[PDB]
Amino acid sequence: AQYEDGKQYTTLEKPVAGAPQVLEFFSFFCPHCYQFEEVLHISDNVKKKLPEGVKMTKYHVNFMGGDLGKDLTQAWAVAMALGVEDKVTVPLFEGVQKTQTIRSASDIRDVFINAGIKGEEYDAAWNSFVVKSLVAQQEKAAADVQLRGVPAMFVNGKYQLNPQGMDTSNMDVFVQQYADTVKYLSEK
Repeated sequence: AQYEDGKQYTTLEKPVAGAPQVLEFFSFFCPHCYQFEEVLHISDNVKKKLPEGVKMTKYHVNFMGGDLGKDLTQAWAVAMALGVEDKVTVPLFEGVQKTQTIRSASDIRDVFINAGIKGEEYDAAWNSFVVKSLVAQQEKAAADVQLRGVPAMFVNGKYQLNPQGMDTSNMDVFVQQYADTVKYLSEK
């Protein structure tokens, strides 16, 4: 076939009941994640190719960057709670990987402040139980698929994208293949 299990995707041998429809994992420490998000715009080209009625979910992971890595999972929970993902994703990637100006939780906080979130509102969210359960959700989703590498994407808790099985000579063509594959998998 044109799409083959084991070729553009793999099937989870033990399926995750109740998983989000399209589930992407990343780390702000992750070089390919920077590429995926800042250069290739994978997340954006996929939602643009999802059928109607299928929502997209993106979670941060702990297993890179030690203590700062965990802080970033909590900050991403704050990003989700406040609905400001599209305001902090770029300065967080660039702060960690480009300028390397993010070294502490306070430096992460500065990014939100500069993005216009009030300090009092950030701090309230950071310490909130709604954010704690959002952190838990991120951890549980990663645990459900025994996640060990990023970037990663899962469709319906059953299939895992396999981008190594794709031509990267043209960046545009790779992104649309990736997106078209997610669409295919979501209609499975």
